[PDB]
Amino acid sequence: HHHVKLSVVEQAPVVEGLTPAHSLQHSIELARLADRLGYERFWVAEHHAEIFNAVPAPEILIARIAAETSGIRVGSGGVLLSLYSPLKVAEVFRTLHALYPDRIDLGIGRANRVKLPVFAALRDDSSDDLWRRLEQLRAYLDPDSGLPFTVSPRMPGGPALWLLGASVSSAEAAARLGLPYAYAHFITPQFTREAMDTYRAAFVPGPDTPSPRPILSVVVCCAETDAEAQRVYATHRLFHRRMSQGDVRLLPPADLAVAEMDKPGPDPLAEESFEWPRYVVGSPDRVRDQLTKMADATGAEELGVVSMIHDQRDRLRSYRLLAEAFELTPR
Amino acid sequence: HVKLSVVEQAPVVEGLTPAHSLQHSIELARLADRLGYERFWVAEHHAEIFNAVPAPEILIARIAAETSGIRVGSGGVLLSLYSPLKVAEVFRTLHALYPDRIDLGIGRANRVKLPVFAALRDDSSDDLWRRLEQLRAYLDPDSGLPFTVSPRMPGGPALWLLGASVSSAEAAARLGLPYAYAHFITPQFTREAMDTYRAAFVPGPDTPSPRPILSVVVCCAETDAEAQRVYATHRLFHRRMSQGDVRLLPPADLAVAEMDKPGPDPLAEESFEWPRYVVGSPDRVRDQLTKMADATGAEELGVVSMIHDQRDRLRSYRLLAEAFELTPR
Ligand code: NA
Ligand code: NA
Ligand code: NA
Ligand code: NA
Ligand code: NA
Ligand code: NA
Ligand code: NA
Ligand code: NA
Ligand code: NA
Ligand code: NA
Ligand code: NA
Ligand code: NA
Ligand code: NA
Repeated sequence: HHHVKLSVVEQAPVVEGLTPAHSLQHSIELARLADRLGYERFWVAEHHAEIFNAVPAPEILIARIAAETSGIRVGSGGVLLSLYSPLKVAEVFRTLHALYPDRIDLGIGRANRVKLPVFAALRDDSSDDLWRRLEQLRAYLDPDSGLPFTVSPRMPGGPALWLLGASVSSAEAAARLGLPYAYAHFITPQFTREAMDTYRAAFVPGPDTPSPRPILSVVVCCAETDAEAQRVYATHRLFHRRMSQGDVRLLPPADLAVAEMDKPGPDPLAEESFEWPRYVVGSPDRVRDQLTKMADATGAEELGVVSMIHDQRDRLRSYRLLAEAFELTPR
Repeated sequence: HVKLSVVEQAPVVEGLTPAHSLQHSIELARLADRLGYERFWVAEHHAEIFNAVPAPEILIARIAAETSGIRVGSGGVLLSLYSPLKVAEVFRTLHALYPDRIDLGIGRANRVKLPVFAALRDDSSDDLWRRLEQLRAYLDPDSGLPFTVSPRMPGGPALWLLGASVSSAEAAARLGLPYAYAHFITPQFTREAMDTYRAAFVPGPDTPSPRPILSVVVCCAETDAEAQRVYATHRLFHRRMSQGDVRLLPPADLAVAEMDKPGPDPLAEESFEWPRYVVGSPDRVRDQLTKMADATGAEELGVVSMIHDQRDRLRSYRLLAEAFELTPR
């Protein structure tokens, strides 16, 4: 059957015992695996001033990862366009497109979760402002738009524009603008169904996009058995306990996390409830079944698979097992 | 001998496309790495059909993966256009991928066209130096900022100031920065600028002594006659620009024919102590460049080229490495 396709969204977490440089190397390794296994695209997220995420400049990792891979699309998931000149962004992604013809995604995301002093420093001198910037970007990417100057480097075609959101409002905007849309279920699981319904219902065809193109971004923690999956997931659980207490540290090791979560204390992930779990955990069959329900309900063509896994060996396993569960054709 | 480096603006040449230019950059960087060039810098040029790279950071990210010994960096990022924090993050990310191999050369945006500049800015000579001090502070994780500059790793990219004025040389001296002077841009002040940099130098972080580079255009071929043929491209490019004729770099043989006809020859109509562009056989170019390096105290020559044909271009850089006795890697 036409299973849902799988893609990777990489925020490059920094894990206890390692450094941001390890995170970057691990991103490359994951991208090469994802390329070989038949994932559709590999996106790199933008995070600023967080010790636990290694990539504030996705465009730099994109430039590298596209050179290390052949078939997978590579791009941003997403560039925080509110922080930048739309012309600068257009130039950067045109340069990527000129290096990696027709392989580059320009996913654009909201800067609403950037800390205020950091935001102010990145700006160096709003809801609707982003959508305006997004129109400006689309215009800079159209070489016939009648601007008084050229957007270098000019080549036929261009990067594929995507809007990333975690709100019903973003889904309305993506619909209005006729953009492909990726919804972060793992960020706002209370509105996933409504957002994806709204995107599809309100969709107005845009330039290269005659029909809705929905992706669902999900955190998945998959291992051979439910018990092993729960062990790998403990890292994430403890990261949430710790963050709820203002304890900001690198992703903790699984075995340590298992021990901690067996003790009394906050468990924000256990204490909340949505239609679908915020983070999807289990054996290959269990995660496949859960994710397929979610994809059917939302009309998602692909799942953008995010992970918060301490150990690279566990992480690569998760993605390998998922490819097999979704019957991906290798490259 | 003086050391040699490459400064790459990625010209777009008649018959080809910007994508060719980028590929040809990579090819040159691999050759330069093998031949023993010290660093490979990528320049930033906006809204010019004849230069392919508005975002040097993207080509740097690729070229550093394609090479192993040569330093790789910007020559230069137009810092007046950007948040110094964003620039710091971008180059910290490069440093995290390519530890201790990255140069962050910073250049002036005074030659960016005004509507383009306005669009890049999205909303003074001294503003740049202020940004430069902000950038240096963001690159110092002990500077007492209320937040961290990701990704944190030991050390950082090497800051360079690129200039084409005596005032830039004064600023570099004042700030204790390594300095690269664009002789090919402002040949009237090369001697004074390089003298001033050295005389006024105040030691800075990690820079106890002046570290001068001279950036030069070179067009080298096996014989003076072949060099002149390759150089005709550049000559014609200048004739055309003086007439408002903006096109890709022309082919050498066509250019030779055109320059034999009456018409503007801006390069012939000017005169400096040293030629704006250095042209000739290996021996001729070596001798000329060595005089210039001796006079300016340059440790290294940043070699720029405006050559139409990639095989002519690679040849120029191969001949130069041999003439300067570079040790291959
Ligand atoms: Na990673
Ligand atoms: Na960060
Ligand atoms: Na960015
Ligand atoms: Na944004
Ligand atoms: Na593309
Ligand atoms: Na991830
Ligand atoms: Na992970
Ligand atoms: Na080139
Ligand atoms: Na340009
Ligand atoms: Na730049
Ligand atoms: Na500047
Ligand atoms: Na050059
Ligand atoms: Na050239």
